[PDB]
Amino acid sequence: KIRLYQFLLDLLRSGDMKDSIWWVDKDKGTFQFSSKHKEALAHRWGIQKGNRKKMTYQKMARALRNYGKTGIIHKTAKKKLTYQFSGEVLGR
DNA sequence: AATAAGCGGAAGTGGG
DNA sequence: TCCCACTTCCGCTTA
Ligand code: NA
Repeated sequence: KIRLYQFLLDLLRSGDMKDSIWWVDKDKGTFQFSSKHKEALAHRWGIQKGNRKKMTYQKMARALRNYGKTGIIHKTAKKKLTYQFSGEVLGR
């Protein structure tokens, strides 16, 4: 099954949910979710995974928090809804 | 207060 | 057995 970081990188590459997520500085791997439209993207993540419950942005961000300990995706301090893929993730 | 978001421990579920 | 990669639940904190 696809991993969350790959789902997000794939969305950013395809542009299929451009009103829910976008690059801020793609060379640095920084991206941001839409305050008003992030739930639609969270719903899609849960459906792609086949999870029992409806996925929410909060539960998705809880998963993203675990990536911050390992560095796969860092949450930018002093900003809202803004994250940064590691260099390794961006290399493919 | 209402709303939004951050924070994160702990326990539950998948698939090895 | 026991870790993976989240998911779900709960509650406190900050804005
Ligand atoms: Na536990």
